[PDB]
Amino acid sequence: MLSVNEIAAEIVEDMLDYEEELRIESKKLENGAIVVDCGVNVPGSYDAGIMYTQVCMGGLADVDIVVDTINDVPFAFVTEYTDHPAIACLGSQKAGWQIKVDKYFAMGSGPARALALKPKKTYERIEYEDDADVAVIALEANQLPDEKVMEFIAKECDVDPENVYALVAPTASIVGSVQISGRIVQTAIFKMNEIGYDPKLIVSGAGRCPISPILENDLKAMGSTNDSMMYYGSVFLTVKKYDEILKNVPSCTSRDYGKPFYEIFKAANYDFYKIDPNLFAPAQIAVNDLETGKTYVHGKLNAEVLFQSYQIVLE
Amino acid sequence: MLSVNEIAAEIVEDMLDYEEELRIESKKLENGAIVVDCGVNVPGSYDAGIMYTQVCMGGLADVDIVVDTINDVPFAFVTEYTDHPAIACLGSQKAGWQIKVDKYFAMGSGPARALALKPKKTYERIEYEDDADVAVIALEANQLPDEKVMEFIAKECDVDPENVYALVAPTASIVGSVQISGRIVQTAIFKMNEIGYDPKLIVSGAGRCPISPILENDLKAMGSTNDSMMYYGSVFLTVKKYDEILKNVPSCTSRDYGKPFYEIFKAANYDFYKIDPNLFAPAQIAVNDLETGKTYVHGKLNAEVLFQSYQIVLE
Amino acid sequence: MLSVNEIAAEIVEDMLDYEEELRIESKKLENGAIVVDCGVNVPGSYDAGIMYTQVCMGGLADVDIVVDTINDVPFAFVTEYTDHPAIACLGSQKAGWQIKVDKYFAMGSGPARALALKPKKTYERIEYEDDADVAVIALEANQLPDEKVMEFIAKECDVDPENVYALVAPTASIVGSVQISGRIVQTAIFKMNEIGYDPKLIVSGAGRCPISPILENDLKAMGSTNDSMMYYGSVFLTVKKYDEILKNVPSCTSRDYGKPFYEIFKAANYDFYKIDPNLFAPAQIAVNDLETGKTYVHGKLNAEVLFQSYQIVLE
Repeated sequence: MLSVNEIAAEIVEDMLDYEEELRIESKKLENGAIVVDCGVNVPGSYDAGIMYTQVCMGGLADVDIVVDTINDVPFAFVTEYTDHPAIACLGSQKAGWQIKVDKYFAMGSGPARALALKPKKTYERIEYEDDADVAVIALEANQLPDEKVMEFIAKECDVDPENVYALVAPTASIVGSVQISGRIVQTAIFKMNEIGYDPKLIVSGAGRCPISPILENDLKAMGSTNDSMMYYGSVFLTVKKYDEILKNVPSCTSRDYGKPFYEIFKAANYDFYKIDPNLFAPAQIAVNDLETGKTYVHGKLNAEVLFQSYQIVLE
Repeated sequence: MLSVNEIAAEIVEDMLDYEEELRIESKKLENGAIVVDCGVNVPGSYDAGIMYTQVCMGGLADVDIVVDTINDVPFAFVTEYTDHPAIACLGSQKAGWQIKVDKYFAMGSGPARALALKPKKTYERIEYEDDADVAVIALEANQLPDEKVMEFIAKECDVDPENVYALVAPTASIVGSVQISGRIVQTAIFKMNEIGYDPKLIVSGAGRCPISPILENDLKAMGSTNDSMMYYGSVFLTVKKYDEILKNVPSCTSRDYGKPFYEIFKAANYDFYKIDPNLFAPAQIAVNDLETGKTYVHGKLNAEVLFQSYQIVLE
Repeated sequence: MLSVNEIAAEIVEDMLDYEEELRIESKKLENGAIVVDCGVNVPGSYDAGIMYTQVCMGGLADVDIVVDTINDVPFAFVTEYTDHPAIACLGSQKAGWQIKVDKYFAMGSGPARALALKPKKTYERIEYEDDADVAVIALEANQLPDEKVMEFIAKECDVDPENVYALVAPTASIVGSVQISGRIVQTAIFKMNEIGYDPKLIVSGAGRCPISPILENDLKAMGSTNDSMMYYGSVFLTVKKYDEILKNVPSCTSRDYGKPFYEIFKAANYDFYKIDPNLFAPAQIAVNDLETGKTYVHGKLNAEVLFQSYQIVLE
């Protein structure tokens, strides 16, 4: 068995060895839980961003940064791949756990999900459950969790609070930008399962996605980081059997596609904050069908929307 | 001295530590030989593909995967380089050892070739021979070799069978796609030597090549993996002294160039050749000549043929 | 505290463990100094080039090579990033120490600069000084340093000569090409400071730059290596507050921009005092401002001049 919590815990332990290099800071709480600040009150780093992503993917993925250009403008990009996309992306990475402890709220991502079984149906659909006595969660938040939050996470995971780790970074931070574009494979996997395709048919996935510049607040960053994937995220996927339904994976097949997501979200304040869930999806995919030996291409890139998203100013 | 077998054996031991993660499986045979299935009865993985390639290159190259686009369509790519091209590519990686042990027949690649001296003339040309008590062979085949096959390989290498490793993957597998695109440097070096250029004059080489989707059988995969290098593989090379003959390195200088190789292979009826041997060659090269300080560029990319080879289906 | 000397010493120790593989040679002098030839009387290698660069950047950066294309022609590229740009690039990588010991001339880069404080004002500007009893220097020289040269470096750094390491390569070598394209982030950071922008405001930098072919002598190589960055070097940087003056970062804003540096230098009668110092600068930058959330783009790529510089011969 592959234990996403045990594998990710090793990477957290590595982060703990290089805190200053990585520009992160941890604290051991009075109940023994370890809270790793990756960008709330510290700058974080590109490499902290990478490691946060690897942790989110339960250590079952390759994640690297390469610098390249869009229409000549240079950006850092995530390039990543995994041969365990159902476990890495659905059973671990997806921010699928609503943590609510009195007044704290955060969406939880990462290996701890596979212990708490959050949400229940995901683990049934992918046929995975972790068995570990360590739990590792990643939180996107502008506040660090305290002893009571960590206690709750540990009880939900059936682990002692001394054996729980949390990585935390806000949306608008380097680690936020890296870890969100680092979801490019996930967006594909999750959208495929959402439209009815069995994620157990997915053999592997490989993805490229620009890392958003850091915008001036968490709400703008929510927009540009989602946009990295929706307008400029590319995925090569391998599956056992193709289904024609996969034409509906790309975000351009959503009624809500066309503007930066920040603009979509602002416009929705006037309609009960409702937005097509299918919008959250990769820009372009190629699907290599093992049955027929054909590779079906769907979607499109959109540098023009991306540059609006990114608040690019040209001369 | 650099021992391609000893260096590669360290890589194989690493594979053995991460079998489940890499989606491979090994067996230690009665005679002690270690046989590592990388894609016959197991899925393998992008990372097993990289390690298989590193092993073929006698651990004397860098091999990585980077996601990128061809006419907007995303693919995984091999990016690779080596400062021992003669030894890594000709003395090791090239599939130059025909293994036929009555019923079992495979083409053998990798460091074992440098103990068995297969073929003889290669090792005289590059002035290399390995001295090691361990042998590592990579087999492109759809069956795992038994005690008798490994005893044959051991004997040819003058190594006890308990000190022999074999990596095995079929042509149509992820390891097959990665490892064959991984020969991008090798194809250039091999073609250079074939047209009479002394490979001992080659200082280093760096290459990029897309990783073929997996087609529906080994025969179709033979075509598309080869096409990756012939129609879309690029190599930057450094040489001590340039020769005008190097203009005939690229595949497009062959009389047989122009159709997906599968069509070429079963359009002159055969199961080889006359097919022009010179066809097996990189698409495009830049050769930096240390003597004159100039860099000569030859060849061209053909995405149109690659997309045919790859059985791409656009909307 | 981050000690650039102690961190870089670990990398040098890793180089010493793989000399034959990296094609380098070291010698321990009679005073105990360790001189590592990366390219004077040995070929060096792509990997020795990467480690040389990592050392120049005090172990505080990531540096990798990818193969990609410029107008179809393949080159090896450096991709790199750092979350300590002031220390890694100003405090360490910049070749800011002029060494003259009798008739021996060398340019000193890397972590020993942060002990000798060469030049004084840089360390005041970035508010960094190292404390280490090991010194690590990188020398761009066409001759290996002897006992007397190493004694001078040791005394300037207040270290015992037995605790000094030097890496050495000439401009025209693979290491020299890799390491100079390896200065792509540095050239942006240095240029910023030179035009009056406080390097303490710079959060991080990421850059890409092609690696020059090796030209026929050090003079030519000085030209093509510089041109790599000036004509085809791209950087994405993040800063605390923008300043309109950053429009003047790219080389194209220099009065001397436009032809290969070798031609500029010849036309100046080999006198840098006759060349605009603001020429030494990246080709194109994108500057993400944390204050406004905007990303400002400046500069341009120039493949035509690059290909002249590189002494490219097309068919």
